[PDB]
Amino acid sequence: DLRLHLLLNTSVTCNDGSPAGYYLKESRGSRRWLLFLEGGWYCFNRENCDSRYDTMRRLMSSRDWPRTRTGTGILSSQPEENPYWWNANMVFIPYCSSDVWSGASSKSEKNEYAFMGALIIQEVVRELLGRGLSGAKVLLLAGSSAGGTGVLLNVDRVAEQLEKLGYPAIQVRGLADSGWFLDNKQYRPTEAIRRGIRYWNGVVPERCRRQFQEGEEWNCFFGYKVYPTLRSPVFVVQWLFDEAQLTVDNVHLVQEGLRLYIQNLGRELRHTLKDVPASFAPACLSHEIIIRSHWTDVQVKGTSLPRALHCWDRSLHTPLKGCPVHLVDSCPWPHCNPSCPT
Ligand SMILES: c1cnc(Oc2ccc(-c3cc[nH]n3)cc2)nc1
Ligand SMILES: *[C@@H]1O[C@H](CO)[C@@H](O)[C@H](O)[C@H]1NC(C)=O
Repeated sequence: DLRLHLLLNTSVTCNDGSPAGYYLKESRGSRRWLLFLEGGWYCFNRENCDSRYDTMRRLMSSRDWPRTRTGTGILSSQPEENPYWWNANMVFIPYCSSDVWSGASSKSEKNEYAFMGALIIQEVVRELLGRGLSGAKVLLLAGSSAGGTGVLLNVDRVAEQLEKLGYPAIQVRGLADSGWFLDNKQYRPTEAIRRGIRYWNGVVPERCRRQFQEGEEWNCFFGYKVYPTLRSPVFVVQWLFDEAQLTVDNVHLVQEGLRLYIQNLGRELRHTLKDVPASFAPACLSHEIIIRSHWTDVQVKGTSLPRALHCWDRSLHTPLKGCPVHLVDSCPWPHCNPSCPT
């Protein structure tokens, strides 16, 4: 089990002003550290944040958090469940800022809610350095859904923070699961991100900000636009027919028009990954994520995700015999890969 620690700096807060925190399980015999960002949508104005506070309050407050959590999937310490990193130091960072991990605004007279996602990550890292992170050889910043987009937005800032604090030997890397979206034509919403950024005082990586310039920072929330600006190694996991992508596209499951739409979506996603050397993109319709216990079962071209991640580790010690890292399905319809989740 992972044990809860509330941040000692109580000014780094969840939406309602309660302190943020992290769940930790240490592994004294390991110099690998996995920091996982939880997901779960976002809110972008007073009225829809108020509704989220009524029925999704654990994503806005630490008041009701439990003292422990069980690590599952990539956060499991059992080798049978986690062939990749079972002996690592494990950290789960709850998502209580509703800002896709981008915010840097405190609660005040003018702000009913605090949006501090980017500052929560920085403060967790700072407090972990005194609990053993100072001895790490690799820090893998991972996350699912809104946490996957959060990895893309924050991995280079973690790397810069550690260099400025005096820890240049720690290698910072990212693993972005289910957070790579397309600003495509709907079958029958980027405005919500644009409004959110202003409401949150959201921050994006500096090289991406300098490309798109003032008022266009929403572009940096889209993986295919922000990824080429990043310096840290990043592995991308994305279903070709992700259920959240289809939901925002107003697709709910077929005649010819919808068949062509779905096939084109898969081709567009595959195209955006052509120049991403470390990636795992199966041809499945799914909302499943990498902290589920059966994450080992899906394969692309005969290779599982735990294997691909191990091959990525080896590559960061040119392509490796029998150990691939670029795994993108080419078949054009959901479940054309037989290993897709049920
Ligand atoms: C399932 C899927 N997604 C979420 O949260 C997100 C929602 C939208 C974005 C996003 C990024 C660029 N444009 N929209 C990112 C994360 N939560 C559950
Ligand atoms: C707590 O965090 C805030 C925001 O990063 C920072 O401004 C402040 O200096 C911190 N307090 C202490 C005592 O370090």
